[PDB]
Amino acid sequence: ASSTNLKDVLAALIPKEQARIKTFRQQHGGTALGQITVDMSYGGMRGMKGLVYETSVLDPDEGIRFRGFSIPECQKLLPKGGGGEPLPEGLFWLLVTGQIPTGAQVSWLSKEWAKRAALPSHVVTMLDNFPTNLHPMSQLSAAITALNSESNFARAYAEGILRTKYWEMVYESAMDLIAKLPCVAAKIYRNLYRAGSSIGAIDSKLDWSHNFTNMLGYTDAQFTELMRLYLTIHSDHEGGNVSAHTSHLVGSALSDPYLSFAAAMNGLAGPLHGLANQEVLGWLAQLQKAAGADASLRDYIWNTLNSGRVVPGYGHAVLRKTDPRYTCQREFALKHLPGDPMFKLVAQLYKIVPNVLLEQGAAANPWPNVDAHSGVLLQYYGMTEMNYYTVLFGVSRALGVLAQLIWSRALGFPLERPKSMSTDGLIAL
Repeated sequence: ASSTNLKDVLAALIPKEQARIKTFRQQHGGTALGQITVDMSYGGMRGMKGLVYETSVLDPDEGIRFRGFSIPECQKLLPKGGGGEPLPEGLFWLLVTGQIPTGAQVSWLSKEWAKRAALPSHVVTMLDNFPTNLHPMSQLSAAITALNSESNFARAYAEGILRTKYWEMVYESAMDLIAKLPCVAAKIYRNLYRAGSSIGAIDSKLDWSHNFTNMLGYTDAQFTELMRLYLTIHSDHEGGNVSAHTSHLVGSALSDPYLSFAAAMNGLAGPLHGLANQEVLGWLAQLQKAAGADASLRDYIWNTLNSGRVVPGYGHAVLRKTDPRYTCQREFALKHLPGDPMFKLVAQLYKIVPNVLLEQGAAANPWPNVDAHSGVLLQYYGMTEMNYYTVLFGVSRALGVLAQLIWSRALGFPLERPKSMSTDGLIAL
């Protein structure tokens, strides 16, 4: 047939990457990066360099970057569904490499996951008897913890593999995870909202995104495409966010990938971490019954900002133009769902909001994010089961919390371990 080695590649790159970091820490190593304040301790390590996360960096001028590769350059580059919208595969490839997977490097992986894609009967069991009253983000988290039984790394932990051999199996757990994530999550849904029917089979002929949607039991061809672009973009976004930080912290403790990703979700399961996409959509909804004007919404938002309220969705700390990940989904409705009452709307906010904000001193990056653009698309296709949107966002962040997990292991990074505080101490300190 055809293919590239992935693991094979990975294996080659490393000593390259492990040498650059050793020269580096070897010279400039103890060079003075920053200061800690008694305020930043109390602020959640707020603006406190402490990462070394390597897959993505926020650029105040371009948005997020999957190397130097920004939202837009991936789009036209990462290899297409064979559609318009990119494959989370090539994306996951990119992230692990620093490279743009070619045709057969991407398909390489689809066949790869196709395969890897097997769920124990004990996780099937357990998913099945979960009471509906248990949130999806809760059942997910439990499955993955239960799937941890299957971990090649735990097992080679037991058996005594060696340091340097750490990645070559945190990788193996790594691919399987991603492979059987859409089964766990397809299963959740179906069980929840599709009157617990079957999730179906797995077609090796299909690429990740599609078997998800087809396990998800949606058939709209446009549907899958959104699947493909939604998994790519929600993917990664620095190593300081709840989800990533948490895969990282638990993972540091040499905890198999599975274990660090079901904690990573207890983290995403958070309110100040999991529900944004949702918040907005609800506010829009309210907008919804509260076709109309530039004039009336400019008036309502006006009132909103003035009545001490805020618009769920716009205004980023650093960002310094449109989160392109918003643009990405907007570049889509038009393609797609162009005269959609609720999209329309969304798109109005776009016209109105930035100005009002700027004009009503609550600026310097008044442009919307992603969380403003998705929910309106999910629902359009049928995806109205909102509690569930958090799983989709966990099925996507997957690709970028694993694809570095394998590198923290690979570079051989130590136990996260920040000496802790105490208010009586600092008072003397």
